[PDB]
Amino acid sequence: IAKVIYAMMGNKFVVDVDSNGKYVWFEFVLPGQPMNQGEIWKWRKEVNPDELHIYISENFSRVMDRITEHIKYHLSQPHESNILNYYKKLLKAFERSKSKIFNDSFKKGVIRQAEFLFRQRSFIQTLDTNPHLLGVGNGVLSIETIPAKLINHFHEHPIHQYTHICYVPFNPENPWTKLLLNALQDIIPELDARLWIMFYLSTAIFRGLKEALMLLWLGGGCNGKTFLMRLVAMVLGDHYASKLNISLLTSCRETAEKPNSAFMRLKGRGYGYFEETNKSEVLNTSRLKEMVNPGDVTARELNQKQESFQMTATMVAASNYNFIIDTTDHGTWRRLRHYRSKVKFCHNPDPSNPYEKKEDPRFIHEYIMDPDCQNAFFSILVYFWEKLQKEYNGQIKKVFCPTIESETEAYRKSQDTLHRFITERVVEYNLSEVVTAYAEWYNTNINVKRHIALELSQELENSVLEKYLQWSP
Amino acid sequence: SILMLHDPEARYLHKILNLLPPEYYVEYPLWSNVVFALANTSANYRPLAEWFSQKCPEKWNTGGKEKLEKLWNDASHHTEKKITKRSIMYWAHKHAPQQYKEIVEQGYFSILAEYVYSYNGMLEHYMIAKVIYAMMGNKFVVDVDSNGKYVWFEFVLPGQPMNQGEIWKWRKEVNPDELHIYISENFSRVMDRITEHIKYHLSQPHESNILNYYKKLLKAFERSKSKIFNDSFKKGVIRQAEFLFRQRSFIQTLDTNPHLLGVGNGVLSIETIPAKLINHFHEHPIHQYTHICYVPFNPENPWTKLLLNALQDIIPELDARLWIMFYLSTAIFRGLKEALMLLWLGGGCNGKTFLMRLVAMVLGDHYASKLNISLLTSCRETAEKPNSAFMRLKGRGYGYFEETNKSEVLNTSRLKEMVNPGDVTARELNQKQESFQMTATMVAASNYNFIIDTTDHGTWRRLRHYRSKVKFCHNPDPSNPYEKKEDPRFIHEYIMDPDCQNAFFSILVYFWEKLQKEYNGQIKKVFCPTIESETEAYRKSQDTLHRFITERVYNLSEVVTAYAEWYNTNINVKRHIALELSQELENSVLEKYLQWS
Amino acid sequence: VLSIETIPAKLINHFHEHPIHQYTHICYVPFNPENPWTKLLLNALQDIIPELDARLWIMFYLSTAIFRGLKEALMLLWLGGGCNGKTFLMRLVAMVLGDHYASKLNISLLTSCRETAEKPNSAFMRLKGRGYGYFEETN
DNA sequence: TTTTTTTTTTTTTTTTTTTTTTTTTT
DNA sequence: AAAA
Ligand SMILES: Nc1ncnc2c1ncn2[C@@H]1O[C@H](COP(=O)(O)OP(=O)(O)NP(=O)(O)O)[C@@H](O)[C@H]1O
Ligand SMILES: Nc1ncnc2c1ncn2[C@@H]1O[C@H](COP(=O)(O)OP(=O)(O)NP(=O)(O)O)[C@@H](O)[C@H]1O
Ligand SMILES: Nc1ncnc2c1ncn2[C@@H]1O[C@H](COP(=O)(O)OP(=O)(O)NP(=O)(O)O)[C@@H](O)[C@H]1O
Ligand SMILES: [Mg+2]
Ligand SMILES: [Mg+2]
Ligand SMILES: [Mg+2]
Repeated sequence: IAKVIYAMMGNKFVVDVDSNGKYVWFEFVLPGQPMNQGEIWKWRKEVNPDELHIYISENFSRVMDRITEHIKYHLSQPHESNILNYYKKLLKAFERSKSKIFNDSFKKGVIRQAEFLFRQRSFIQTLDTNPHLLGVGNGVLSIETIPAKLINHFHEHPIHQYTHICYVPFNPENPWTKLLLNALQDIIPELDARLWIMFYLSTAIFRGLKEALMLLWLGGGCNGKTFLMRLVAMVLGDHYASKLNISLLTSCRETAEKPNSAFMRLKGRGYGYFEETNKSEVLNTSRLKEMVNPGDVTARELNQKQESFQMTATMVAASNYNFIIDTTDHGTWRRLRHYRSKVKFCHNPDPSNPYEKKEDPRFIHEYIMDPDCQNAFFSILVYFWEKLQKEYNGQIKKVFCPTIESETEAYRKSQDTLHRFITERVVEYNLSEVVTAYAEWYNTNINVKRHIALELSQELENSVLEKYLQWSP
Repeated sequence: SILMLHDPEARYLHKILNLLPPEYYVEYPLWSNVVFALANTSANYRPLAEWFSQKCPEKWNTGGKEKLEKLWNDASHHTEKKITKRSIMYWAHKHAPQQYKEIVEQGYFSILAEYVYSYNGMLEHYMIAKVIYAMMGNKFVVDVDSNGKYVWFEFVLPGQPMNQGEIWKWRKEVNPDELHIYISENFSRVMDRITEHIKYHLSQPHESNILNYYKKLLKAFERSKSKIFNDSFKKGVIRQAEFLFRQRSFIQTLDTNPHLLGVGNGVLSIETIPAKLINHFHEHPIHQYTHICYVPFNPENPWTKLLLNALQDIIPELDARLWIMFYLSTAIFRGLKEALMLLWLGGGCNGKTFLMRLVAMVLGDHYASKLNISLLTSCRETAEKPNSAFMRLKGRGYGYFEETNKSEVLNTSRLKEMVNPGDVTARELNQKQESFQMTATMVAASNYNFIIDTTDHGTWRRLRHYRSKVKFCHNPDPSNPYEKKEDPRFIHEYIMDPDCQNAFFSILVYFWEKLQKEYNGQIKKVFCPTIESETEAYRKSQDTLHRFITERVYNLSEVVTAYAEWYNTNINVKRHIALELSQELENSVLEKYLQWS
Repeated sequence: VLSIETIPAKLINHFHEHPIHQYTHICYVPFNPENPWTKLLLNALQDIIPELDARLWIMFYLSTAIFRGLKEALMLLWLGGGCNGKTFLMRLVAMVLGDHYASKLNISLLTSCRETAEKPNSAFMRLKGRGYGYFEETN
């Protein structure tokens, strides 16, 4: 009967072995059956195939009764004597065996036996591999072509991980879409900066390898940073987006034999964001290099073995203060595009000051939990992704947003210690006394730690201390 | 009208349905509800819902002629509101008390009859499960927890052995003991009915060689009857019935909407003014609760008068008491709130502990709890360790800090995340890391002033400072209106008394309703000049830069260095740093004489 | 089971219905001054603390230990030279109350300042349900 | 300093079931 | 008395 039930429901169930070595059950969800919200047309994990138990205890009885009536018809026909005794014994044995189908231990044994028949090798590792398929609230969405195609019928793609947001085509006539666009315009005054920020945010849906980049942008109170960041992170969903701990970025090495359990928060996550900060946390200029590089990183989670996965996420950090970078190598400064907010909200806006507006607390307290606004925002995101795809090729380091590069260059000029001393207390012989003066000045001001690189006789001297400067001993 | 013939269970639904009074077909608001229920139960048999709509209930002349289009668009009903057939059964039980049981005993006897007839006397671990689910399908529910093991929830009814204040609420059971008793107590009479039916059919002489059949059948059923009381058989039946009772999407919907409170005599709803107590069935899923009964706020109660006078004796101001009560009243709400936090200090024995402890105990353990001050006074711990005493904030509504020390600096990094309408992530002991929606009203108690080293608008947007005025002494002196005599009965008793807790809960819900009707809902709308005047005075202090400028004062490089002597010799010593003063003083009053060169 | 609901305190040496599980191994008898042990203890108590008013409060303070409900915000500390009997009296109280109701607490809880939020500690967990505690500091 | 212990690591499974089962029909 |  395990063989028969596999022949009956072979196209709806599949079994594979997980990492720990325990068989698990997956079933295809179809319309017209009880289910969790927004998990239609997708594979669903099943600890015990209770649907299979119900099927074997309900529908199999029809086939069993059909066999009973077939035996009855064969017995009723005129026949010999020995044949009739054989058929009577057959019917007796068959009914005694039929009585067993409703037993519990027998059903468990049948499930155990059918675990082998339903098994399909290379299924767990093939789940959610291609980053062009997204599980949405009403099916699965494909961004393989332009425009994106929504699949709401039967398919065979192994999709298990989804979000609870339905998808509709981008329509600017929707009241929610117009309200959201107006609020977005009010948040970011400059056109080029707004376009660049939307282009950067729109890549969060794509879960493949991306260009090594990161956005830092700060401001005062009531700037809308948390509103937009939380809106993105929540419209993507828990599975695809998550919040990250600032200590995971600002701290030092974690000991090699200690499991992290927080680094895995981005394992397969397409988007992550940092919320808070103190006065001045020195940026680690490491433990971020791998999380930004389109490469592979390794770590160990709770009570598991050492494992490695590929870095695929979009990162953005919000702050009320500037970070401390204390490095000048081209590797770190290739990334870290920097922005500064200009709009400011206070309950009593000052006239004749365009950089000042009134709050609408209904943006935070409500308008976020409402599904329709989230659907409109998802439409905005997918439209922006397809726009970035149709032009500019696919690379994001091609859009002309001179404000962002100018601000990044200005931030680079600050926080850089190479010219600060040469401008304030240039002395004018291997600059040993000069480097000691550098260190004593920066201490308790720019760099509280004594300089240990002897790098002032290197690309540092090639920066501003050249020409007249001499280094012969 | 032929789809009802596809299955008798829909015919039993119709038998329940015709018991419904015809008055339902009129006054539409409580007519569309049954349509909602029948639609959300399953869309396959929706034509039965249309059949009921056109069934000619009451009269066709009430505007329902040739069916109404309010039904056609109701076929979508793509919302989240949930009403099930349990409400229909409860309504059918409301009318005709002597008809529901006698009409469901058909079905009860039926299903068992077909099962015992098709498979002779043999009974296994699914037929019993199906019949049991047919009997009590409303009192129990099963869903999978996070760890992947099935759990059992039982609805609680009046007149039942139960814990205090668990009425009309779901309870968590490791094993359905009530069901283990029901399967062996009330099923027995059903089996006895089956046996007496068999005996009655045996008594009537039908024909030869078939009364023999009603001897093998009787012997088999007699053998199978005793299997109910067997322990292993009951365990198998429970295991198999776990699937029938399963209800998908139930764990994540438990205690979600912040407008429902579980109280000692039901569930409290604050969706509509005035708040309505629920004491009849209902369908909303509530598991957590408080052991405090709820009564409407009546000032004539002696305890209410005493408590109001005690409140009057603690906060001399009138605007200040209103603001404090309004802020505290948000503790009942468990949704997104304004990013605000109140911290207030004063002399010893001022009753702040009394008020905070009273609020915490009135709300209960599930909704409110105390929090350690180390979350404020210490730096953030590294990401590898699993943090407890922080996820204690998960799902709560109110938390208070009472411990205090000498002059200490607030870590204004937890403050920006632990007072915020956003999302926070953490991880508890022996568990993975997850993020939980954050809702909590917080207040801080101390007798020594905190230290705030920042000046940005991000932190000062929140925070509100107050100073206690009255003072209790063992031997109060004459005059001194800010001095009064203690009543140790306020702490050592008057707070374990349930009636006082009920009165305080009534006061709190009344203040919530008052804040709801006027001032809209926002707390940054009530005008209490004293609180922000005191907050601004506090912000005038703790701002070392402006005080230094006023008290004592070429090149901008001479700044910071000149401030260092004041920073060390005065206003603490500490260690001197820069790269923040060069920006703050730049964006400050020191500009006219500032030497940019 | 000893009940102090109403004066005089009653001893329930027969069947009852209260849910009592924890206990001490000390039998209870009415206070009789004529018992030789009682006389010896009273004489030693009078020897240890001479002043009558000071002695009275001390005994009352000790009496409060039996109770396990909310008490007053009072803490007693008394100093002196060596060989004064403070350890004798405090240990006697701790032993007569028993382990379930009395315990000795480390002074490190008062000498140190505080452990951070994520430090699982003994953290006066001995105070969970215990009605008495003593330190005996020596530095 | 402080350093690492704690957290983890196991440790929580077995007791039914099964078996048999005498009887009961053959 | 042997098989279920
Ligand atoms: N476009 C907008 N128009 C009006 N009000 C807005 C707009 N965007 C946001 N708000 C409101 O402004 C307030 C500030 O929200 P929030 O994002 O928390 O401030 P923030 O500065 O980004 N976070 P923080 O920097 O930590 O203070 C909220 O009440 C929002 O509802
Ligand atoms: N309205 C009141 N009238 C009279 N006595 C009161 C009143 N409110 C409180 N008390 C008493 O005053 C004392 C102060 O108790 P408490 O709540 O601990 O104040 P407190 O300031 O929080 N304690 P502390 O942390 O040391 O300042 C208690 O004995 C209360 O019973
Ligand atoms: N009432 C008493 N009459 C006579 N001798 C007594 C009495 N009480 C105690 N002693 C004796 O005096 C000794 C000193 O008591 P003890 O408790 O050791 O002092 P202590 O201060 O608590 N311990 P230490 O701090 O090391 O001196 C006891 O060991 C007894 O032998
Ligand atoms: Mg924000
Ligand atoms: Mg107090
Ligand atoms: Mg001693």
